[PDB]
Amino acid sequence: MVILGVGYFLLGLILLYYGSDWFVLGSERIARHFNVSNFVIGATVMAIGTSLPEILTSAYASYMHAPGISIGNAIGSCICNIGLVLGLSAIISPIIVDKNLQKNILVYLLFVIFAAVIGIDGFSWIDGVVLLILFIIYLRWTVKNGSAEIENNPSVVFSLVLLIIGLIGVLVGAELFVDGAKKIALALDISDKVIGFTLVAFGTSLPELMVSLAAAKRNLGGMVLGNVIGSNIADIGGALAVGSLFMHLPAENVQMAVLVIMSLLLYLFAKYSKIGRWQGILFLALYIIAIASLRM
Ligand SMILES: CCCCCCCCCCCCCCC
Ligand SMILES: [Cl-]
Ligand SMILES: [Cl-]
Ligand code: NA
Ligand code: NA
Ligand code: NA
Ligand SMILES: [Sr+2]
Repeated sequence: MVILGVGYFLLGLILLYYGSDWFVLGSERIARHFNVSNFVIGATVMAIGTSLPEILTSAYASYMHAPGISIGNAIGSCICNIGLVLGLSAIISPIIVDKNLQKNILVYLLFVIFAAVIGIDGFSWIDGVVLLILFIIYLRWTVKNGSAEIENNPSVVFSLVLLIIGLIGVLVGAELFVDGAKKIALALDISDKVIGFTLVAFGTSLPELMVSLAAAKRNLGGMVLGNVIGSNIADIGGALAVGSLFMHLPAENVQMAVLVIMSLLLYLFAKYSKIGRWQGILFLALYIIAIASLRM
């Protein structure tokens, strides 16, 4: 079963690599079909589609009476998306944010701060209902300001096929990757549960990572930023929220503070500067410091 672990691992990588490119390409075409910006398609369809692991993991964990894992998943993924995911992408393809998208990032920051404040004492099921609703409002507000009201085609059909098959590719690939790695570690008897549930946020962050990198290579910085901003909101208003429904989630004040600081930096760079190499390097530096000092 060490061989079936290597098999899953490698093929999971292959599915993640090509699958992410198809998802990116299919999303880019869809955005042009619905006359919406790449940021919008990244903030909605791509963000939610790639946060399906987080939502399912947080829901399942809290249902299995592990609310620590549930919120850990969620917040940990947000920190990962800014520090690691956006950090790598910014360096690859620097982003100059237009004033319109700056408003969106400011709203994001407000949402994050609000989540941190109401979460000081933990997250009740009521907290989850509120966040989930703001999640919904955010999506509709984002789509409205990023769409243009104007107008069964083989260009449209091929676009949806690319996106859906691509999405299946990154979700399955990320699962095979995690499966394969864990069954390699079990056959080698180097299995570690504490390390395992430390990487829970990363395994679920695999789709965001590969998808953003794919978009970064094609200079789709708006799509990248949309995917990051939307995934975080999807992780909080979706994964965290659903987790709180099954069970009260314990306070993660240190992690929330880290996320707030990163989110604040993200807004400030977007408004007064750019999200380029040195902003990207800083994000990675902070992320590395984070995974070196935060409790496992
Ligand atoms: C396409 C040209 C890319 C040049 C990339 C330079 C990247 C420097 C990354 C430094 C990361 C530091 C992380 C903390 C040690
Ligand atoms: Cl727990
Ligand atoms: Cl773009
Ligand atoms: Na996501
Ligand atoms: Na994810
Ligand atoms: Na994640
Ligand atoms: Sr609370």
